[PDB]
Amino acid sequence: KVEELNKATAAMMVPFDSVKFTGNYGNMTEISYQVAKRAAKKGAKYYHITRQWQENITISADLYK
Amino acid sequence: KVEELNKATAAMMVPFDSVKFTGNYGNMTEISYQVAKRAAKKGAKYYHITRQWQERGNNITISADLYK
Ligand SMILES: [Cl-]
Repeated sequence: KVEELNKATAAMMVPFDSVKFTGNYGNMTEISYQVAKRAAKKGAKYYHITRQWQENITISADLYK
Repeated sequence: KVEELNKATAAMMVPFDSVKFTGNYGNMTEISYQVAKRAAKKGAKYYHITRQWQERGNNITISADLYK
């Protein structure tokens, strides 16, 4: 129920917070799950991932009501 | 159809090729679709993402190993 917006949708909206974290994830479904979990913890209904870095991976996503 | 593998599954398999490209991210669903399409064009049944860089929140550079 906590879903990722595409950039065109997110661009029209105002985020209330963001999440930023690092970890070792099996695939893109797992990355999305990890973001969604942190998003849901913060009361977001949606998110949009804004950064993905190599180093494990580091991910940053904006959160939306 | 073409399926994404997780790390442990891919680790036991041997890829035959990879895809590497840069394009519009959109969201994970949309980028996964782009990877799957390129995998399908090369004859793969599975892929595993090996690298990803999204550093300025527009484009993403990705690579993926391909498997039969
Ligand atoms: Cl795994």
